[PDB]
Amino acid sequence: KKQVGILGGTFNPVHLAHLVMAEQAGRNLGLDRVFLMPSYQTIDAKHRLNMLELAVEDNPFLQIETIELARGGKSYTYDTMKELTQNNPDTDYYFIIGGDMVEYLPKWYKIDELTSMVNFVGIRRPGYTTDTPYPVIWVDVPEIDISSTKIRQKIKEGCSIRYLVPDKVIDYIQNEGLYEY
Amino acid sequence: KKQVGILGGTFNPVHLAHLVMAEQAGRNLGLDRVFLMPSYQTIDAKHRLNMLELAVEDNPFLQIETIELARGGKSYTYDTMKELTQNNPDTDYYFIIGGDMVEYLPKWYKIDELTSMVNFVGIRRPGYTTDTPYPVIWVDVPEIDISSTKIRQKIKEGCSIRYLVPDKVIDYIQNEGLYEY
Ligand SMILES: Nc1ncnc2[nH]cnc12
Ligand SMILES: Nc1ncnc2[nH]cnc12
Ligand SMILES: [Mg+2]
Ligand SMILES: [Mg+2]
Repeated sequence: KKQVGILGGTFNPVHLAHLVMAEQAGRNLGLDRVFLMPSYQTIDAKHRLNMLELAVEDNPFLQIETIELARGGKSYTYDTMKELTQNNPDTDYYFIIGGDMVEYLPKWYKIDELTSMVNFVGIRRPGYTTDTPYPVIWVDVPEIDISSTKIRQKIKEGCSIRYLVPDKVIDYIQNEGLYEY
Repeated sequence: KKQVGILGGTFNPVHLAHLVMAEQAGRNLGLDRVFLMPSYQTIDAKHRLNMLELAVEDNPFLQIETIELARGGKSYTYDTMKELTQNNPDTDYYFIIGGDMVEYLPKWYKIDELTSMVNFVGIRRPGYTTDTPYPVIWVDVPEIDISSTKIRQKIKEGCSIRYLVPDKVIDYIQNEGLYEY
């Protein structure tokens, strides 16, 4: 009986806050490992995946779940977790979301069933409340106020992203000429 | 005429927020480089300095200013900047502080003279105001809610510090058996 975390996102590009959130939530709960799960869709997914793999490269605790990139199309989270739980029927999944996202959990397709499928884990964040419907358990993570949009904006404006983004990922962005449009 | 940033702290231990604050403040202002300036004083300074040098190792933009470790004793910031400006009379110093510290600027010894010596740079932070006496100019930095005390507490409790602290610094802490008391 495995316990596995999932951190979803576009990861466009992956950055330090993704790594801290995944490692801290998983390690604090004592999960076996945490997967960063890129969503489908504008740069090609191969790039997002290469950067993701570079970012988690040296750390067996963090891995990449690619099922959403392969299946494409609709991708409601319920459908994804339904495939993952059928593939891994003895795995307890811990679906990690930022405290800010916990509010929109009603907008989630078949959130009813989804909460019976997986364990939602909220990341306590300043400003947003620790209250919600649905069974969410919470974990404390140092606030890291970085977002992929912020990074892309900094790249577009020609500002530094060092330490906000892993060195191997910065090198890839520059080698492939990403985000400078 | 050089423009040089200074980021003071105990750095006990150095961590990701120190590196982001220093790099972002310096790069956003277009400074020539930024020095992390460890204060005097309980682990020996050699350790704090070794970790600092490991942390900035691969980045010519960030350096370590050791004058406070060498002079010891009182160490009012005014005295330190007085020595540094006499040593480097054509350098304009930019003294970087967190937005939270800008409030206590009156508690600073000879803050009057100190503001004529250097340029204070405040780091805009959530919660704390962008108002103050004294001539402070401000720079935006992604909020990174890490502190040396937090890290030490995590080490003492046996929690993960990966990504919160550079890999070379984690290795040193573990190699020297620091902070696990
Ligand atoms: N929801 C998200 N997906 C991918 N990257 C992010 N960075 C910040 N938020 C993100
Ligand atoms: N004032 C400070 N000095 C050294 N390390 C810190 N980490 C957070 N705040 C610090
Ligand atoms: Mg299984
Ligand atoms: Mg000079």
